[PDB]
Amino acid sequence: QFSEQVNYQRALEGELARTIETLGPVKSARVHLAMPSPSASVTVTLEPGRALDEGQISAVVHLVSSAVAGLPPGNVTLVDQSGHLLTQSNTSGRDLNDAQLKFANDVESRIQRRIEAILSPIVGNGNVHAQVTAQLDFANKEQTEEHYSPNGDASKATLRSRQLNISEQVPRSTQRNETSNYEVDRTIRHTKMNVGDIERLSVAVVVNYKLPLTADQMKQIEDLTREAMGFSDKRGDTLNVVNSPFS
Amino acid sequence: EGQISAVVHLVSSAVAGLPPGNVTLVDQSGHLLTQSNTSGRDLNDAQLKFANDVESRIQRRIEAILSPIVGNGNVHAQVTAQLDFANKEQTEEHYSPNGDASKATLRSRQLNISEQVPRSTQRNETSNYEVDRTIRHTKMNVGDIERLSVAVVVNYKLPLTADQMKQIEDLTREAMGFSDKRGDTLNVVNSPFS
Amino acid sequence: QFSEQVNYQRALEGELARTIETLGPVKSARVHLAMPSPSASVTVTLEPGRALDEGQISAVVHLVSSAVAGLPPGNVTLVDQSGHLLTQSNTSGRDLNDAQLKFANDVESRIQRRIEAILSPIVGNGNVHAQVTAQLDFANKEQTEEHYSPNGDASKATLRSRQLNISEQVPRSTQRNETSNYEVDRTIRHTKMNVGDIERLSVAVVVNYKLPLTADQMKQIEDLTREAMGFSDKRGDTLNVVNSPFS
Amino acid sequence: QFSEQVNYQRALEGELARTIETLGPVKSARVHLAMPSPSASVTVTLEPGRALDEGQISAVVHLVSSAVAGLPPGNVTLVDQSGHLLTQSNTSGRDLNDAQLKFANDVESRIQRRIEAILSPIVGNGNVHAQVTAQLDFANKEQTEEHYSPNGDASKATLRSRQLNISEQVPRSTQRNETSNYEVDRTIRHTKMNVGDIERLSVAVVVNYKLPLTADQMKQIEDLTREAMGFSDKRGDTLNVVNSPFS
Repeated sequence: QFSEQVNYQRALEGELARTIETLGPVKSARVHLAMPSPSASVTVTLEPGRALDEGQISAVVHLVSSAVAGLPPGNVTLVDQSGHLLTQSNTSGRDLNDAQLKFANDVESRIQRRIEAILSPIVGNGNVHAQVTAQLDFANKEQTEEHYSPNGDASKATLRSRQLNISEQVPRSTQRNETSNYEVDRTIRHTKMNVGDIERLSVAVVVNYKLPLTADQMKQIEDLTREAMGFSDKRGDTLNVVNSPFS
Repeated sequence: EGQISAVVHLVSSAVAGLPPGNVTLVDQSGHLLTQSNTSGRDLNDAQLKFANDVESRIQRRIEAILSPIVGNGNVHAQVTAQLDFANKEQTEEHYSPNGDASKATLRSRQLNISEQVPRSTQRNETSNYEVDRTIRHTKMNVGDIERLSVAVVVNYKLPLTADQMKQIEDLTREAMGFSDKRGDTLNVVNSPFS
Repeated sequence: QFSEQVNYQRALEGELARTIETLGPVKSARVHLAMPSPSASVTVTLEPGRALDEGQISAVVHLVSSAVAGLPPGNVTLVDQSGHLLTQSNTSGRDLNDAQLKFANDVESRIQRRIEAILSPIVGNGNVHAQVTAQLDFANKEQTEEHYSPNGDASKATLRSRQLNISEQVPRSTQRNETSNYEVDRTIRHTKMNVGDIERLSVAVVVNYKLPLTADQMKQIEDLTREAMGFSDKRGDTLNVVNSPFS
Repeated sequence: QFSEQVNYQRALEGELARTIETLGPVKSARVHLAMPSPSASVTVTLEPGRALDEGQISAVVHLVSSAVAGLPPGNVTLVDQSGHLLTQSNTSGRDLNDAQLKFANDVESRIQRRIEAILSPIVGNGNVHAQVTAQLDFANKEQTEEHYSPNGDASKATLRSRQLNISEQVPRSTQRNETSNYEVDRTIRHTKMNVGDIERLSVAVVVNYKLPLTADQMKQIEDLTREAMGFSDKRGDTLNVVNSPFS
């Protein structure tokens, strides 16, 4: 039973390793598995002078994680042929806290390309530079509202039961007992907020001279950038465009 | 799609140690053609590819309805979509009011009425009701458009007439899916290109 | 028992790999399966200078997911011959998130072909362009009404029981006890709404000159496009047709 | 016992593949089975220059689903020799949202052929074009009414029991107790609505000139198309026919 699994695993590691070796810029691979919690460790030797991209690491990460039962993608350790632990998923002090910096760079880069793509037709191919700083909200945030409609008015209340006793002796000894049971309107919203939204944007744009651009043209440049940000005074976004001769 | 990877490998290999995933190919009118993805969670940034897809479709739509009017390359549009990626369930539960006796539905009714005539009257009245009840349960869509901001530049020919700029604004407003409920914003400017 | 399953699976992987190799732009395949959740990892080697499209991957994804017992199509990882992890359901996230974009594109494309097919007889084969933006409702939505008919009128109430005691002493000490049990009319509607309906349409149509078309002819063009939309003021659909000379 | 079933299934797949190969425009098949839910994945290689139609897929779909115990036709994945996932029920991602577009296209196409077949005798073989937009109701919808006939009149009530005590002392101390138990008429309708009905139709028809057609002839053309739609003011159908010279 034990010697069965060892030979089984020893042939599967060789099988899978030979298939990943035949993958272009990989001169040799060397996958080790931990089958008994599990895990795996691949040691690819890339072809001289190439490098697997970031989403090209997930190719191999999923090629081993899925060809093995129960092996998640977070335990696979990718190593170059000269150290270089390429999957920061391994080095775990935080390992997640700085995926936020790559994510924030992606958000800022898209807003930056958008501003530089809408102003390059007006002012020139290289006469504008923009830098965007995005403050992002990475807090996990759940919310449960539970609203009830008021039934204080009798012309919009909904009765389930009503016991109304009214006595009157005439020295006028009156009496009025009144039990009322209500059915109430109830809304229940449950929101699980998005991790990674934009709290605030600050954008700085410099446009070159041609001569100072006219104040009309500077006003319309500001309006286009304001529309290419997704500018919102609710978020408290800030925009500053200056006109200055380049070097 | 396969003709960008031609160039992607044509630049990644002619340079020592330069992988193909850091190379950014851009046309002469925006169009980040390289589909890129990042790591760490792999969830938080599938949203950036999704938001880019939404904005790209609205952008092609505006550039396909205005390119017949102003010219093949005399218009550029950039779209920024704020999207709602919150998971959101909702359960309403409405009841119709039965305060009027001419629209209430009784299940039971016990009405005792005594009267001694020194006029000692009495009126006990138990009432049980059947109530109308609507129960809506909505599970909202993750990935809708909260708001759109669109900027369009159109080239000169000469300044286009204010009439022609007004109709360009109306067509782009219809190609956005413009809605004042969402608080969409549109700005079209006419400016000579370079 | 152990060696049975390994040899069975090792031969089953070869069988399946050879069937996918015979698929056109596939010079060689290499499917690995994991079954003791299951999963599988294919590493296809496409013919030199070709690329399987995205929906042509689902062909193979279902061709492998179904030929193996209990393996859903979301666990199969397809990789090209140069990294390129083509299956992007790797996430725990948003692959269904953009099947909605393909769906919205299909809705808009049909309305667009319909407008360009009803106006091309009038204005010309290429003298009209239409773009359609469909806002679609992808919320899952159930509803349960429960209506009751009012029985406040005695001439339309339905009694099950009725105990009517009437005493009268004549100094006129009267009394009238009255218990009433009712049978009530009850409608119960249960609706499970459609995911993918059209909330709103905005259509922009440009028609070429010939010369400005007459205002009569433009009015009737507006009516035909309005009928090819499925225009409804309840949805708040918007239509704008402009006449402008092309380039 | 295990190796028995594997050899059985491995030989049965060859049996089934050879019988479907003998089916005209099919040069070779390759059925794989999975049974320990089941499912199957066939990869037919059609004869050079042919293509199995849509209802010609159900031929093979049922030829494999039934020759294997417990495999419904929705789990069989048919793939050509060049991708082409021919079965659409085996798709990844909601599997459904766009079978509604094909259905709506089928409904609209039939009404369109019907209008162009009733007007082609009058105006000419190609002097009329019609486009139909059908809004369809794809909501699942159940309903349960439960009606009762009113028994407030004593000349149409049905008594089960009746206890009527009448006392009278004569100073006239009368008394009248009356318990009544009723049998009530009861209708219970349970409707499960149709998924795919037509909520509303909008039809646009253009008819060519000959010269403007007479207003008499245009009125009768409008009436025939109104009868070829299945026009209904309850649905809020809309029809617009215009007469305009073609190009």
